[PDB]
Amino acid sequence: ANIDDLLGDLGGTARAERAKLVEWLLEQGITPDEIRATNPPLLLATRHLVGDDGTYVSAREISENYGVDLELLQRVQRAVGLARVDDPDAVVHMRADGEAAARAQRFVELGLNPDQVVLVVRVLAEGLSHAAEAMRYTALEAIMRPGATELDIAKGSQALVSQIVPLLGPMIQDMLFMQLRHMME
Amino acid sequence: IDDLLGDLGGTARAERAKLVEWLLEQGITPDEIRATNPPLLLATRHLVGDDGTYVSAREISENYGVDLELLQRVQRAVGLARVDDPDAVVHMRADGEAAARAQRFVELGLNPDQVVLVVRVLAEGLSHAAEAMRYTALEAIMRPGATELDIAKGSQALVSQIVPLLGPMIQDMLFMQLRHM
Ligand SMILES: CCCCCCCC/C=C/CCCCCCCC(=O)O
Ligand SMILES: CCCCCCCC/C=C\CCCCCCCC(=O)O
Repeated sequence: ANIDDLLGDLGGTARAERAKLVEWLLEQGITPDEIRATNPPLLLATRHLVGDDGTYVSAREISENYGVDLELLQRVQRAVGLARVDDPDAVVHMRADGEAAARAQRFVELGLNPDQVVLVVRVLAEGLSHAAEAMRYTALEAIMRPGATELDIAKGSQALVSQIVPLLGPMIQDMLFMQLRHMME
Repeated sequence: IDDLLGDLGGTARAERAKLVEWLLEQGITPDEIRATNPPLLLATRHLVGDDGTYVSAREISENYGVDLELLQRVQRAVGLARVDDPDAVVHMRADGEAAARAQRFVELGLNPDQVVLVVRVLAEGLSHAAEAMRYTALEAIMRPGATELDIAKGSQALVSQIVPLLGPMIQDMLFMQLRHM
């Protein structure tokens, strides 16, 4: 009788399909608060495969956890452009997003200009946002079968994306270094 | 090393002589120095995976057991070699290994047309990022009155310290975008 709050006003076949999906999501460790916050909730367990762990942090918490400067960390979060509360105490950043932003500081410690490092973050994130869009369409084309229910799609994504994830990191690293070789050549 | 100094005179010749001397003792060959103009970044290129080895697409396909036709589609999408001959030895070795990664995504059921388009868009975005990175690195390395040798040594030192950070950073940035797509 809990899932009723999570089904809201849905009626008919849509309601029954959502109920099956929600049951499965809760089984994958997805929380009711996550489900309520994501419309539609179909791919939430797939979002966990790419580093969402259901936990959120503030910029201050990130700065104290990794021992990095709060003001530089906030410049980097702005350049990425995915967060939208700039309060250093707002608990709004996915944990893994904070860890990524915390990597900028070491580049500055090694003597790179912070203004230039922040511009590089902006440019990298803009390029990758376009690549991730194309990846989305590519993944959905494989997963979205004719007549598939919401639960069908969620389970199909779980199986396929789990196999893709270990290939992605090494691939993008290799693609970066290919570019670095050719700007030197 | 006169053959390696060519037409240079004056201060330019003097600076180049010092650079060539340092390069030769880092293990760079006269052949390689001769082939690269300016030779300033020869002792930094290995740090990003350019060891001077080249391969053909047919060789990559045989050595990694991947489809030659798909591999060439991927090489076109990255668009870095003036080449379309499967037997031309014109691909940097590491670039060929990178292109061989596409096969598994297709084996998993992703549409090869879409996989090729993803490669095209990723390479385009990374080419811009790589330009920005070049500028950032040069700002750090170039001092006033810096000689060729000073720049080569400063580049080697800084690139050696930065390369270990780059891979993990770019992987993290990709997954950050995937979480929000
Ligand atoms: C040679 C380069 C090959 C490029 C490979 C193309 C990548 C294929 C697409 C990757 C799918 C990853 C999608 C992750 C889905 C996340 C959805 C979510 O956050 O809920
Ligand atoms: C997202 C966190 C911010 C990190 C930004 C990374 C900045 C890296 C910039 C410099 C490293 C590039 C290494 C190769 C540069 C070429 C060296 C040369 O000029 O010969």
